[PDB]
Amino acid sequence: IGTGFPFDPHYVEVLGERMHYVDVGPRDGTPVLFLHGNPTSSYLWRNIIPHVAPSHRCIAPDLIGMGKSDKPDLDYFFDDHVRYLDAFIEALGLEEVVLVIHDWGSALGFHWAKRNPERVKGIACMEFIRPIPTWDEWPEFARETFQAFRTADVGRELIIDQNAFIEGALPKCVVRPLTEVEMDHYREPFLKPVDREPLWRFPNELPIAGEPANIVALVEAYMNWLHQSPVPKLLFWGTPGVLIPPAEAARLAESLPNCKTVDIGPGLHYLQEDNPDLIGSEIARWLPALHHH
Ligand SMILES: [Cl-]
Repeated sequence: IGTGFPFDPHYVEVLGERMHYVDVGPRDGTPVLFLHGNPTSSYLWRNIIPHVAPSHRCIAPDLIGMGKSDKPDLDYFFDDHVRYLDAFIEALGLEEVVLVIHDWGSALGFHWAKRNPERVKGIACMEFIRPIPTWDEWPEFARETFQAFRTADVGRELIIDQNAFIEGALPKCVVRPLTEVEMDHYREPFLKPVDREPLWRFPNELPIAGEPANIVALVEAYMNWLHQSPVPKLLFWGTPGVLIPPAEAARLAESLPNCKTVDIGPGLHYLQEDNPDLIGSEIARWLPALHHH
């Protein structure tokens, strides 16, 4: 599994701030927009993009405050990310897209799709955010960790002062061991502790046990949309998974229209780090039949 990031930097000025993005592939078709989550960046897609780029443009932004993007001193609520990504997409003049989404990138992507359904030709998703209505529906192994993350004292100590999301949660949610070169790519945006604000606000935004109410309602709305949308869907899942365990992936295969599921084998949350070649090759194989209108 490759550790390098052989992608030239692109930047666009959005809402006073620069966002970095990968942009490769032909420009005369429907682009594939790759959206990472917490605490990652476009680096997460580095071994998936090469499968798709031969046939399609690949656009992979770094969310504001993350990756190589600028670091405004925001609260980094979900709504901040929505504003920046909405503006990013318009700045690039994107019309129709295919989405490839993960974690908070999936909340952003599904929220954008709900609001722009005529512009989404397909959604490839994995380990995505839906409401977690009670703490018992959160995976046991990660429950006391995320309960501690979601506090103003201990959560800030762990995530901001001690970098626990990068040094702890990220590698704990990859089955194979991450190498130190890979870890240094993930560490680089966050070398200075104060810059870790988005890494703390994100778990505090997760729709768990009814809280925060605004996000629970938003996420319920895009999931209602998704369950009734004919849009083609491609859902990758692993065992045991984290947000989408095997039995829930199977339920989604049945409850989501025009949904193809792909078993990637062992996986927790960052499935792209356990089996990027199957994810990339299956996305590439799925794109052509989405073209026709
Ligand atoms: Cl999170």
